[PDB]
Amino acid sequence: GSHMNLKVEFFNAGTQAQSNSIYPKFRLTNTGSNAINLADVKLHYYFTVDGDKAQTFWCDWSPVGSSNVTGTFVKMNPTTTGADQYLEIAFSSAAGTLAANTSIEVQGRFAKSDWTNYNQADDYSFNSSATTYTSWDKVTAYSAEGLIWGIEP
Ligand SMILES: [Ca+2]
Ligand code: NI
Repeated sequence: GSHMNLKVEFFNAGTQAQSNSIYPKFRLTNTGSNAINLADVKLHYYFTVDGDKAQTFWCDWSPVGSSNVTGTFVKMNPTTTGADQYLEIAFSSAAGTLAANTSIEVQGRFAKSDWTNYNQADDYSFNSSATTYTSWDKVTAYSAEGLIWGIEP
């Protein structure tokens, strides 16, 4: 109809296989005519942790205000190919609405508490090739209604 009209594009800002950080960059576009409430929107980035440690997500930039964008880490259960964990990005109510036919970027990083390495190469959501925003079905997005973009592992 016209309520989950959220286009999701993605790329990795850093593509080193052995990397102490992962650098997800999303661009979300409201392709409908009705405004989208960002507070109900979640994003997932799926990966293998390569040595589990407490992790932190920082949103460095988003037009909606980086402090309104936060991340938590959840274990996949059961684990599967390319995915034993996911980052889940959420928006606060202060993030506001995304207008019809407008887009916002969500640029962030995450790392382990001890700054030890990931191997990005085997990560479900990792795009080793893209150097700018691409239509990527290996990250997912959600509204209040559930999945609205992508293929869960
Ligand atoms: Ca990995
Ligand atoms: Ni709809």
